[PDB]
Amino acid sequence: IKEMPQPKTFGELKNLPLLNTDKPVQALMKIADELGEIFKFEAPGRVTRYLSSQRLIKEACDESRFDKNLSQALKFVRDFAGDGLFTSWTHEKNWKKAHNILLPSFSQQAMKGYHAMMVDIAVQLVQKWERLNADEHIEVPEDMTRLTLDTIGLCGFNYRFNSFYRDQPHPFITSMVRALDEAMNKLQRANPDDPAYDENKRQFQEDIKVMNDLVDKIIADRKASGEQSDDLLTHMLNGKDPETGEPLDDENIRYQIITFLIAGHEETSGLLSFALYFLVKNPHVLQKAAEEAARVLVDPVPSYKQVKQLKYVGMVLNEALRLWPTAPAFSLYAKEDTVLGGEYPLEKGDELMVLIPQLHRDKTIWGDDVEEFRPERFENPSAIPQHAFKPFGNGQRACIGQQFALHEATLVLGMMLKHFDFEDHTNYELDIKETLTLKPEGFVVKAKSKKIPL
Amino acid sequence: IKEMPQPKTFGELKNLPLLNTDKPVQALMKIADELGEIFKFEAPGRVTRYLSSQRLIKEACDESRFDKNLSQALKFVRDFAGDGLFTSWTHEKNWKKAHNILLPSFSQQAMKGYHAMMVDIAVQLVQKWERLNADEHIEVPEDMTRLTLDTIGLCGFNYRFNSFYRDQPHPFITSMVRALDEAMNKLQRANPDDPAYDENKRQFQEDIKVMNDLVDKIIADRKASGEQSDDLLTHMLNGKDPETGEPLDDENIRYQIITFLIAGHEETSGLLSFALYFLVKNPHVLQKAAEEAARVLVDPVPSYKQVKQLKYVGMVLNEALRLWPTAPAFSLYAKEDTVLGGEYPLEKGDELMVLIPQLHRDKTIWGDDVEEFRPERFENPSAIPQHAFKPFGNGQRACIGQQFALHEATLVLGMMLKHFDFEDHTNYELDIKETLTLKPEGFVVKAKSKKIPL
Ligand code: HEM
Ligand code: HEM
Repeated sequence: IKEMPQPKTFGELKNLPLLNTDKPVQALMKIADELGEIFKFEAPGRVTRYLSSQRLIKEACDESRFDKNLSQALKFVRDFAGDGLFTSWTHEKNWKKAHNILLPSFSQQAMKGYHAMMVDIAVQLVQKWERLNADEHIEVPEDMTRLTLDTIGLCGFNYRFNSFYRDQPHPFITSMVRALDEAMNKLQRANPDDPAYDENKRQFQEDIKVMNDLVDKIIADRKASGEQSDDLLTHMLNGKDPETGEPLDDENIRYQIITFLIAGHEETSGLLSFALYFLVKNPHVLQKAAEEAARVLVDPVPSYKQVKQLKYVGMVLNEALRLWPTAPAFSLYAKEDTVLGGEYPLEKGDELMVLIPQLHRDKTIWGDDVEEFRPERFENPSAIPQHAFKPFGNGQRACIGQQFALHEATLVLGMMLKHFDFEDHTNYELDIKETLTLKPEGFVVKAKSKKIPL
Repeated sequence: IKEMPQPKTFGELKNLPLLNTDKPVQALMKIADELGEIFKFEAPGRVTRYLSSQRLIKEACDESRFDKNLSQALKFVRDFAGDGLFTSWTHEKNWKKAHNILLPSFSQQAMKGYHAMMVDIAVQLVQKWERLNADEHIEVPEDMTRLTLDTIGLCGFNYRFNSFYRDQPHPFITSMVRALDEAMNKLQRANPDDPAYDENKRQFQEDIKVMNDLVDKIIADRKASGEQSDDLLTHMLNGKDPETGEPLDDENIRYQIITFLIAGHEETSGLLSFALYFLVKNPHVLQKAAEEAARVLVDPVPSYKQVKQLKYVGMVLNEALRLWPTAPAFSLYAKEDTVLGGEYPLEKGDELMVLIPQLHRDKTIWGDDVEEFRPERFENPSAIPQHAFKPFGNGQRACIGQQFALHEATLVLGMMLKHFDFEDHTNYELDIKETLTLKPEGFVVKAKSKKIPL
């Protein structure tokens, strides 16, 4: 039985001011590097324990002992994502109901049905880059975010955000980004009741209304027309939970749609942006990936089956997720009093946070070369020990969108590698911006077209 | 679309008399040198196409298109190795079950637990060499086989073959060697049902009985005693497949044990033998390796972490596997009608053989200096083209023992290089003996002790 370390405190604010940064996950990573596999983090009225080792995280991932917790961040996101899958407690009726309805809509098999819509947006991206002038560059996370948001709009509810037709965001996205920003900013405030925050609060309510109005309108429009499409919305309007026999109500559908849009905008674009960063920094890898894309993607546009053959491209994506998991943390609570790791007593209800970037850097698992970008670590997926690699979370509360995200990312990276050579013309210095997700802020490249027609 | 070449035929026996040699792999390598990257090889009732270029092998390694085939050789080995992992089809229930149960036992993590038992045998080898008198030499494949067999016996099922205490093999080994010899010789026989071979069949049955008797007794004895070891047998007796929830039955366990014993006796001893051959033939490389061993192995016996630090020794082992892969071929079948390399049409079920020593000599990958021994080729795995280097096979049917073999070989080669200087006193001319594996027959060296304690 041992006492847990704790980072530096600030009197009555305890550890809370350590989150007063633009880069809180990176701060927590540095604390983990200093304090080790577990540390206590206290704010007024709450305690969290941050886990960094596979030894401890493997136990936390035992679903008979620990369940998903809504972290303070998720509780704030729940003000606009409601009881959608991501911001639901496992024990809420609407979690299991929506899970049972949507799970078939997100299978590997269901991706055959989304593939054409994914290709539509991917073609838009390739065409944009083909149309750049010689003196121009690509704003990577900006174009990746255009792609990933539009893809989930089209596949999700047959709505075109038309992000490649715009400098600034669609108004809906302006409101979503600002709502996510407020949710994340609230985490740092010592007195959130201060009237200095009244304008933030009003703007938050306005942004929620904008989001709800577009989504609610689309749902109502779809029901009135009776049209049947290949999108998640059709599946949600027709679906019945085999357990309750109930369909999702229109309010719940709206929350799911908002949830999917957030995942597309945030984590998926991050993955792509980091994958391109690691490629341009590791030209042997980029050559190997480009060779695969060239030999596999023999047709003007990729088929579903061809995307499945892009093994090395998938390895690149996994190794990007290892170093910079774009959903960097998830929270758990103890279902009963218990002891973690033979050493750390927990009371029922105690909160754990899994710090995924640190798990992915556990030298006990990965070796001493943890900071190196080496996709060949993933050559033989059989080799990865259990609960060592968790970029999509854990168990029944793992990411429902994992197949969608990897299919999209594999397809897009494949097409990018087929159609262009890339140059890190600025020798970009990695600068990671934190929202809900992580992204390489300011990352720019030049593309030289290989002149291969679509 | 092209006709593929074929070597010389013998009327109705087709190509089969080309295998009527005690060095068939070397014969097939010369055929590849003459005919190029693919050739058809026909025997009465079977056709297989031998591939030698990375260009075609990178396609053959696509698991969506090709699966592991039991070559005629593996079909004969299956008479004593059963539906163990090596001689199973991917679609047999027992393949996936055993695979799921045994993967954690063969992980890089599990090697921490075998390390002490590997050290035990490695110290026996070092001590034997320390005890030679001035005018004596080392019989290299003989001693390496003593070591590798004993290591898997001890780590596999807490059984000591005590090979360092014997000139003549343990009776179990006599039988296993003679069963492997029968299996391989049967390949060359045009009329296997000639009574000329009835003595061979009776001996084959007696040898299988000898092998089964020891292994079934060991399993029974372990179950009776109830004892709990750090060995594969313990994990196989207590393990349950996560998928089916079932344990392995005793028959299957016995096949797994027999399989592991074969791999230790054969391929692993070949690797160490060729590694020492290359080192004594390349004294600058030997020196660089010896310097690394001296810098890293600072304790009387190596720790697990010190072995992981022997990076150049690992590269030496990879460069030995490049030139003389001790499992020199594996077989695949086409899961569907398909076209290989845009040129060679295949029907569902058609067989391919990957001729690994020829793949590893592809000058388009390795460059002009392909016959040179240069460990530095392996400094960066990302610089190696996809599917260029396949000594442990491919995909989900790759060698489960790879981490074991490389840990053992790195350990032993490290300790050899720390404790002794080596002399190629006879200017040995490489003569490769073929069984299931390749070994340098008659390879002898003299060792001069550095007089460093254990
Ligand atoms: C690379 C991209 C993605 C990453 C890294 C990622 C990561 C995660 C993680 C870690 C969780 C677990 C959260 C927790 O335990 O609190 C999760 C849940 C979820 N993700 Fe993703 N995600 C990605 C893309 C997506 C996409 C594209 C969608 C939908 C279109 C999606 C929908 C969801 C949903 C609905 C859940 C909640 C599932 C449940 O608990 O029932 N995600 N995601
Ligand atoms: C103690 C050492 C070893 C053990 C216990 C071992 C075990 C095995 C097993 C059980 C398989 C079948 C895996 C499956 O299909 O699920 C296998 C395949 C293989 N092993 Fe090993 N092995 C060892 C050492 C080696 C070495 C040193 C080499 C080569 C230098 C090697 C080369 C291979 C190859 C090429 C295959 C694939 C066979 C094919 O596709 O038909 N093995 N090994």
